[PDB]
Amino acid sequence: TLEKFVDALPIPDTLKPVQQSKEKTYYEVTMEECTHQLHRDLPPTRLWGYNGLFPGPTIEVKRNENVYVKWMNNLPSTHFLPIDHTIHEPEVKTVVHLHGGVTPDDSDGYPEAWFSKDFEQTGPYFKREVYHYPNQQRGAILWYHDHAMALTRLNVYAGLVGAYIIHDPKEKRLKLPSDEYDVPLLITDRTINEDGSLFYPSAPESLPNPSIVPAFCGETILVNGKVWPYLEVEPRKYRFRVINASNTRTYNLSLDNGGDFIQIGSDGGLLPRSVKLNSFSLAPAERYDIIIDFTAYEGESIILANSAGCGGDVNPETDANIMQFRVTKPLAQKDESRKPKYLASYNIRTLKLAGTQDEYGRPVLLLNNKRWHDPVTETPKVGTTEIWSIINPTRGTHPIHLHLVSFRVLDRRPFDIARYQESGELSYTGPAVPPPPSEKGWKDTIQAHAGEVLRIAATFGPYSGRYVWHCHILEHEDYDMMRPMDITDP
Ligand SMILES: [Cu+2]
Ligand SMILES: [Cu+2]
Ligand SMILES: [Cu+2]
Ligand SMILES: [Cu+2]
Repeated sequence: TLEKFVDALPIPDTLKPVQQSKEKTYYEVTMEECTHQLHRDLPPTRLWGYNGLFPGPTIEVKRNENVYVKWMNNLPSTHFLPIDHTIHEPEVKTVVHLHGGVTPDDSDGYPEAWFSKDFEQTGPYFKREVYHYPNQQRGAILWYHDHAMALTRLNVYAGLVGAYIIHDPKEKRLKLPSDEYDVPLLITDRTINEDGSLFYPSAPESLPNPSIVPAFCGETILVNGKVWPYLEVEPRKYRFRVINASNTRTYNLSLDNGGDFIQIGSDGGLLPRSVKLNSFSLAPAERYDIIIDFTAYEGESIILANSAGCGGDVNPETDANIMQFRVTKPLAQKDESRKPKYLASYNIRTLKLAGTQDEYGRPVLLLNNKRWHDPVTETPKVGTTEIWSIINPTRGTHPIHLHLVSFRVLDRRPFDIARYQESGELSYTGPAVPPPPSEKGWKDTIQAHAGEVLRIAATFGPYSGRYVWHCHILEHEDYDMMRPMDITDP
C-alpha cells in the first residue's frame, strides 16, 4: 500500500474573477480532463477537474456579493468510468450544484439541467449558461460538485469537486484564524490501480454489465487531492474547513495525541456556541468548521485518524489514517486569533426511507416509495415553515440533503423496527433526544440514523420553484434516492 505522509498537503489556489465591479463578480470555470500525480510513488492519474484541477479552485465570496459563474463542459464525449445504462443522448452530461447555496432554482444545478460538451446538447430543464449566486446568506463553508442525472456518482468520483467559502464581514470581530491559517480540507476516498489509473467498480457482489453498486468504499484516503498527505503547521491556532467530498464513506475523526477540536461552524454557518470535541462524525457532503490549537504541541507529529468503518472495520495501516500534522513551522507572527465560546444567537410532513429490489435483484433506495420521475409530492409553500419527520427503518444511516434551505434539528427518537415493518406503527423505544451542541445551529445535510425518527424544521424560501431533496450517498442518490421538491409560489 502507498507510503503514508510523504506528500505535502496542497492548498488549492483561490479562483480569480474574469470581471469584478462593486456590484457584480463574474467567473468562468471549465471542466477539463487532466492528469495529476496523486502520490509521490504513482504515475499521473487521469481525472476530470474544474479548470483542470483536482480539487477545483476554491471560490471566495462575501455575504451578499452578486456572483455569476459560467460553468463549461470541455470534457471528452465518452466517460472513462463504468456507465450503467439500466438505471435511467450524449454519454457525458454535466451540471454544477453549489451545495448549500441560497440559489434561484434555474441556477441550482437541477439534475435534468445538464449539458454536454460546449452546450451542444442539453437536458429538458436546461435554461441558462451563466449561473447566478446572490450569496444572501450566513457565512459558511459551501462546496460545488457535479449533479448530472444518473451520473453524479461517476462525475464526482472523476474529480469534479471544489470549495466555496462565504465570508461575512460582520464575523471578523470574532478574530478567528484567517488568511494562511484558514485551510480547506476536502476529503475524498479513492481506489487507485498500480499504474495510477482510478478504479471504480463495474459490478456489485443476470446483472447488467456494467452495474451500479449500492455503496463505494475506497482503499485510500486523499485530502485536497493527495493520498495521506502531511501539513507543516506553526504552534498556534488554525481554522480548517473540513468537507466530506466522498461518494459513500463516513469519517469519525480524532487526533492521535489525544487533542481536541473546537467546532465553530456547521453546514449552515457558525454555531451559537463553540464546542470542544474529542471526535466527530462527518458523513458525505457534511461540513465542519473547526479550530485546532497547535500551541502546546510544538515539535509533535499528529495524525488525523479515522475510526468509522466502510464495509468493514478500518485498517490501521490505511483508511484509519487521513493526514498528518507536523508542528514544526516557525511562528511567523504572534498568534492574534481567538476562540470565543459565544459565537452568535438565533405544517408537518412525514417521509419514509426504504429499500426495494429491482428486476435484477439489486437494491433500489427510495424516498417515500416514490421514484425520481413520479409526480412531485413535496410541495411546500414559499415562506412557510414545516417540520419534516424522517423515518429510517433501514439498516444504515442516510445523509439527507435539502436544496435551497438550511434547517434546525429538533430531535431524534428510536422506534421498534420489526413492529414498523408489519403494521406501520411508530412504537417508540425511548424519549426524544435533542441535538448535541454540534447540531444546535443550521444544517443542510443531516445524518438520519437507522431505527430512528429524525425531526427537522425548515422555512422554505426566500426563493420559489423546482428544487430537489435526496440522500447524499451518491450510489443511493443515483438509484433512486432523490425526489423533486416544488416550493410553490402564488
Ligand atoms: Cu452536494
Ligand atoms: Cu445541494
Ligand atoms: Cu442513502
Ligand atoms: Cu443535490
